[PDB]
Amino acid sequence: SIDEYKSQANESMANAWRIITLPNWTVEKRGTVRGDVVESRKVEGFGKVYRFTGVVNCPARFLYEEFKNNLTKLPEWNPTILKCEIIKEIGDGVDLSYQVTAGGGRGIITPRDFVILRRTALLSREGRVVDDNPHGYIVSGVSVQVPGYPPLKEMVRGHNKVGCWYLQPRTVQTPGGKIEDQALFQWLMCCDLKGKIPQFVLDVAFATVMLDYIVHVRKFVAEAKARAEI
Repeated sequence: SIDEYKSQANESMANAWRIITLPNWTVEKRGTVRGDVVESRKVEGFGKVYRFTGVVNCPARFLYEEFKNNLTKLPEWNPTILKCEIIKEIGDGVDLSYQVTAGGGRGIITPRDFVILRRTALLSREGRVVDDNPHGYIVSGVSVQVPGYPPLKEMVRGHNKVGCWYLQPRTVQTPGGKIEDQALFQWLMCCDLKGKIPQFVLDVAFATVMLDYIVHVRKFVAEAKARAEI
């Protein structure tokens, strides 16, 4: 039934918004760009969740549209994304997707495929879905079993317990006096790694996988600004 999936995605978006806005994180790794940090925390009945925080020089809305509507275009500008299909679109910004990723953590996170149920909504500062003027833009994700899209014997089927892109609009003033649209880019990740790989190893790998990803996001943004798309 469709509604079993609609409920799973709304529940997943709320879990993600609530988690990503929780206080008191543990800094795992810092990034090259001032402000970039991958933090972590223990979350009841999830485990050790991870969060990248960083500032992106583009309207939050624009990044939101790219994730929502151009998911299949991700492999073109992000080499860590091998494949991106939209399996089904099921209403209220909800959809199923099949994603294939490449290796990370210099050999720890092997190439994995994913069956993702997403929720796409504009959230208020209270976490209610609004139609305009939002505190942030959410693109949630959670792994689901979809018949016809089973695990391949030749690839690890990864499991996203909870995740999201949480993008907050930020109009800043530049050194040259100009007023411009920017975005607070937050990324939640709770990927269960099958087997018993000791936690200190995973902390380095997940943090690396995240900091590596943001290099391409900024390349996508810089190019989009040059083609005056933003």
